[PDB]
Amino acid sequence: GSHLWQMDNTHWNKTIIWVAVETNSGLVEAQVIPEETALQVALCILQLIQRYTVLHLHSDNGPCFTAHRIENLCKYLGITKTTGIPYNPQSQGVVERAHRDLKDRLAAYQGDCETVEAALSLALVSLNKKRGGIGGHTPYEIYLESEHTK
Repeated sequence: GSHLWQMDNTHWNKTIIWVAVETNSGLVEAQVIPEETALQVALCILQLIQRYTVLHLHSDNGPCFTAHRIENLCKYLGITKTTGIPYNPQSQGVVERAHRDLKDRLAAYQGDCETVEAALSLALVSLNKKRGGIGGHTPYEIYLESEHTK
């Protein structure tokens, strides 16, 4: 309903992974990146804004999240940007669980794929489309619904 996404960079072995979670639906988006830079982060945001509706972006004070590059990019994309985790108690809950669940799926799929990127895709499909909550609604269905009402 608010389309607020929180992003963070994480590590899975040597691979760095940018991760964004939509707070309302719990929908997860992630992408493997070459290195933790503002340039890569900007590419990730452009991809996110390309595929989904992003009205507000939150993250920690990390350098790659506070560069003028990122600040101006969000202004250009008309995205409200904030810093300093957390945002609100309930959101932090959703985000923490998602990172954990993502890491669990990653541990499962890595042995089934040649690449980490293919393992990440399957891990995201699993989190977003292969589990239900209340009403049997997948995080994907919930997000889609919030999109539809808007």
